[PDB]
Amino acid sequence: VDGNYSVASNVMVPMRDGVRLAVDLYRPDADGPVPVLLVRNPYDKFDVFLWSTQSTNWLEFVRDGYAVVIQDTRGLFASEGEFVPHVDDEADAEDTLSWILEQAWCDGNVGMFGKAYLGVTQWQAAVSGVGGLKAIAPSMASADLYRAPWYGPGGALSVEALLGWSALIGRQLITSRSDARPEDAADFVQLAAILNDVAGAASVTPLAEQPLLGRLIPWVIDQVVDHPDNDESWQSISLFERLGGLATPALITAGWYDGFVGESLRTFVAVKDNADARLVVGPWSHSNLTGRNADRKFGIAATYPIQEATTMHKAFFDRHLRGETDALAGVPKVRLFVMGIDEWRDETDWPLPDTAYTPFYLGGSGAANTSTGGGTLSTSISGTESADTYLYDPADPVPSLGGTLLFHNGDNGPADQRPIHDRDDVLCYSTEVLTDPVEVTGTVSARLFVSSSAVDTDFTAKLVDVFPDGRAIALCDGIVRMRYRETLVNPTLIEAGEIYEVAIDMLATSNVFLPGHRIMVQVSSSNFPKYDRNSNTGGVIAREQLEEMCTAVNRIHRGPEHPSHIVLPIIKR
Repeated sequence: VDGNYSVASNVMVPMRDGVRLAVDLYRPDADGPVPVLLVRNPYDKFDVFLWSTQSTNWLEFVRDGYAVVIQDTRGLFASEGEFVPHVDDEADAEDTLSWILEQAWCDGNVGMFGKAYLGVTQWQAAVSGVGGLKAIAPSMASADLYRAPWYGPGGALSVEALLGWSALIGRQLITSRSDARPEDAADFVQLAAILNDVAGAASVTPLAEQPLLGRLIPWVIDQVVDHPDNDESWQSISLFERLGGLATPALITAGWYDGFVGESLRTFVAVKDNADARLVVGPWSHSNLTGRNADRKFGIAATYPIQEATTMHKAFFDRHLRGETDALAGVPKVRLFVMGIDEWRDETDWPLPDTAYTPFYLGGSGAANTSTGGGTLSTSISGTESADTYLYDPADPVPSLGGTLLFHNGDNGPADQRPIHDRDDVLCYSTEVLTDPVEVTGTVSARLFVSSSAVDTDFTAKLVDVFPDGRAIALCDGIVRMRYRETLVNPTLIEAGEIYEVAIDMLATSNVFLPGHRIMVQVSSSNFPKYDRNSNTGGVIAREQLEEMCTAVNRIHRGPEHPSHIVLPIIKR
């Protein structure tokens, strides 16, 4: 009977080391083997409602004749073994694919889908070399775990991401326990207190002392906090350098305010030349896919389009797992939600073909401190040599507000920035009010001439759309930790007072700045707890006490010989 299926629970799958991983089998009521879709899930294979609304109506796949396998990853819930994030998923996925391909009901075609960690596990599957894996669909995910979500291209720790995710893993473990432990009730309450105040949890110094999280999941310290350089421990789990050698079609989703967005987009660039890659980017954050935010509404068309996504995934799997050569007819290569005009729009490529990477130079009379300063942005080089100066005090960092926050207030990506506009350490530069629209769609970076009183510090850059009513809406932002200014791998300190030209990777966006709006950039030296705060000492930041940290006098240089600017991907149509 087409449309009908059965579900077998806790089928145990043996890995190479003898440890057995538990799976659930959703198999169509049909004769002969079928194509198979695999989901590798650390959040309980039984709990399908937890994530499915953020992905696909995948029971449609089963009703249409796909088998679907959902697996507890190693050491979690019904699976045997010990859980350590990332380190076992390459080998475990390879063995799981091998097992599936051996099964009577598998016709030799396997795909995958899923979001975030369930997207990462697909890149880890794809590097295995198993020919039966015909396509993946990693949503809002990453193939380089240092660059997202634990650190980033600027070499700062994503501390709210780390502590928030670790606290949810901890609550998961406690809830899933066989026999409740005497300390379970108190631990569970303490993990909730972290999640109710992530910035406060991130404020304890030394950062590396995590009595609760370090006990429940030692990897928090042993791997992430203790390895601030993009060293061999990170490279061991990175998939990115191997993506270029793959020929695996990938249906890649991203969100402009999602923590993974930079790495999601880079996976598309890395695989598009060697197989059929597809890109969908909506205006979502990791936990807010509704299109509605406190001070910014994108319209109901911006809500994560689960039905259209289900249709697109099925067409994708029909093409690559069923060999239906016309199944993707009419489907665009790239589909972006273009903010400002707040409309979905199809494109032929990412980056967009006719992107004009355009410098907008920092300028202005007087000091650019606060939003009532004199800071300007212009496509012409500034005529007079100037500099803006501020005190960065680690005890008083610029609070994170929107952006790509994950767990600390991670449901308000396009946040109004006015609550921090009067801070003296927030330098503001903006264009005149626009009379014609300016579209900025692509990757975004800044190039700043900076100096510091300290031997290490951070610099941040944030792109903002200023609305006529005064809302200053965050778009994309980035950070550079100065010791990593040239390499994330082999950091060196800087000389106090010397001027450096540094790049700040500000991820990506798609926004039409409409007439009556302004383009604005904020520059500072902190963005906390989105990123941990630089101690301004050159020390091992995560091991320092707040008392041991220093303030830094930091300076942006701007003018003819120091043409600090933001590089905007200008689209003109």
